[PDB]
Amino acid sequence: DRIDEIERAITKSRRYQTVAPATVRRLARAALVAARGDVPDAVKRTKRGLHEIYGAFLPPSPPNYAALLRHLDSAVDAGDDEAVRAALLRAMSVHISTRERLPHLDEFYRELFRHLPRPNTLRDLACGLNPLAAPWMGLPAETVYIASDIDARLVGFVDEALTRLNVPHRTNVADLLEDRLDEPADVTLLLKTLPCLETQQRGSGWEVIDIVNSPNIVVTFPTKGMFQNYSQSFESQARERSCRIQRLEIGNELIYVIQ
Ligand SMILES: C[S@@+](CC[C@H](N)C(=O)[O-])C[C@H]1O[C@@H](n2cnc3c(N)ncnc32)[C@H](O)[C@@H]1O
Repeated sequence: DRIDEIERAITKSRRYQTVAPATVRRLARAALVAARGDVPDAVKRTKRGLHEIYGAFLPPSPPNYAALLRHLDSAVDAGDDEAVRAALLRAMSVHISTRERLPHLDEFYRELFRHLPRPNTLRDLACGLNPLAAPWMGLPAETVYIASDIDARLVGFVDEALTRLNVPHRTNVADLLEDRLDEPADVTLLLKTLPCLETQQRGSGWEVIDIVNSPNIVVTFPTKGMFQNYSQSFESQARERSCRIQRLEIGNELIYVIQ
């Protein structure tokens, strides 16, 4: 009853109107217990929690996805590869995380796929605007891109972008802490995701790595003593499980390829 109330307020006329209901409800429940039953404060907690796991990386108000697509259409409808790339870089820049990787985008994916097999299916979890890269990924023509995140509009825009790029795909609104990860997929990307999962649920990071049905997994961490912190814990945790891993560092991103 009080959860629906919190949800209604979270239909945030601002930053959170389209966040996955599964996510709002999970955060709202814990917020209510933490708030001693007080809805207003529970609403505050939920919002602050949403900002930490999602809002912090996006604009104060919904991105102008219509303009971004417009520009993409112009490039594609003109058959100009340069314009398409430009329109994709501009779009990705709206999301803080993808923005951080753009300065080393080509190097990042060129190197990454040298340590991965040719994928039949690529899964991108907590994807953000990363799927807009890919023309940079040199994927086999038939590869199906499966992308998911916690906001319907963001994911919807990713779907439209992939459609314009003629990339076989399937997009969903999924919360890594609840939704299933049993679908088969050759490679799964978990770029700059673990730190956020840890903040929401201790130990969930490696739990996801453990259950995700993929023999190849990429886990990255942002480095901008951040490198120190992330590399030390992940590696000790990997060595504890005897996970075969290969480490790389491109741009401000620590990279681990898990087989
Ligand atoms: C630091 S970003 C990285 C985004 C993208 N993978 C990239 O590297 O360019 C974090 C993303 O994780 C996502 N996220 C946070 N919590 C999530 C959850 N519980 N389930 C799925 N995605 C989540 C957010 O929506 C946010 O886009």
